[PDB]
Amino acid sequence: TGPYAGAVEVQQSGRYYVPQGRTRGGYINSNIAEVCMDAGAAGQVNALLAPRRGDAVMIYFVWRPLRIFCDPQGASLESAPGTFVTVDGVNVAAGDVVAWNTIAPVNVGNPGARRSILQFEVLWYT
Amino acid sequence: TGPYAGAVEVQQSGRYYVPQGRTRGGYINSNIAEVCMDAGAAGQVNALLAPRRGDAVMIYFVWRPLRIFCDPQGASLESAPGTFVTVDGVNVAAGDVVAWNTIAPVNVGNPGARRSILQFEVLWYT
Amino acid sequence: TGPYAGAVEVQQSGRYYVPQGRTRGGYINSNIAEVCMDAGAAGQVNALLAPRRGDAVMIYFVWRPLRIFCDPQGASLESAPGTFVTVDGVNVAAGDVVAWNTIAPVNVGNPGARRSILQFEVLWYT
Repeated sequence: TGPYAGAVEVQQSGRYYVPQGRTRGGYINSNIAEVCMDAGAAGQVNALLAPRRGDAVMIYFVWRPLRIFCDPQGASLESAPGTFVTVDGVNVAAGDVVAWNTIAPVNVGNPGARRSILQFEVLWYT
Repeated sequence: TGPYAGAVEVQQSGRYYVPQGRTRGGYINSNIAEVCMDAGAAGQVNALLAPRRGDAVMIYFVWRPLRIFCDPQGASLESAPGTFVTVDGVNVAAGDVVAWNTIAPVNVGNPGARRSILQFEVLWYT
Repeated sequence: TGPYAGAVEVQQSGRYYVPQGRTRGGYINSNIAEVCMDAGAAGQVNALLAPRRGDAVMIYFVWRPLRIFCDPQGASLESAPGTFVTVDGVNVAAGDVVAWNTIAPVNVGNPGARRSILQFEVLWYT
């Protein structure tokens, strides 16, 4: 089991999908979620990464941008540079394992000039 | 391990591919298999999730429709409302965990009016 | 954990990307790496499959070509037949688990007439 096993729908990985607004997240499978982000966008992603309340007290995860992904038409696109993720105000790097308490704010930012998709993969949990 | 380690070919997740018939399933990796379905299609999927006789014992898996995926030319598509899976004549809701004894029939249906892709993720087994 | 957690970027699975050269590798998630190959290409893949020096020292993996993937504009493509991988000079079939030490040469080949994408999935490592 992974924290997102009970999601009732998943989506294809790497396909940009943000129908209204500037950010949108969805699940890929039990352990991976992705947030599609327009240019110059920022948002909080707690509701998305958090396992259902009462289920966990701590989640371990890593994040990273997708070097290549696609637009709604099937065309290749590359993530903007300068994407960041802060956990409890601390800026966390892509590739580093971060211990999240389930409570603290996880902010995601895409200051860059093109669209980007960020992936969060939950590692071990409990 | 995972039950489908050993499949000899996998495919890109979320890409609609039904060359012959009204349904087709394939593997995505060791714990995940997807099944593409045309509008108003039904299919039995035991042989796909039935790993190989003797190794298998009992399988616990979840299934969920893909909210967005693509057609063979790369355009975004959304799964039709109304998909269902019955495991041994019992209706299983997306996201509910199901114990499968490996022998009962797993039916899959897409009574709706557009294509859909269903994902089956295997959580544990032995 | 998994060996490719630590990779600082990932890419969409099954989307052909080889901007300069005959083959290119990238990571999909913590246990999976994909290598795109132009028609009639070969290359050595150690640098991609190797967990960083000192961490791991024995990797078990399986590899398999993708039956269907896409080109950069999103159209469906099928992997050419005849793909092969050799680990320390031995031929390893798709679907077979191979034990690797991180040192021995891993050759990859696409003798066929068209593009292909091979998948390497790491199963355990101690």
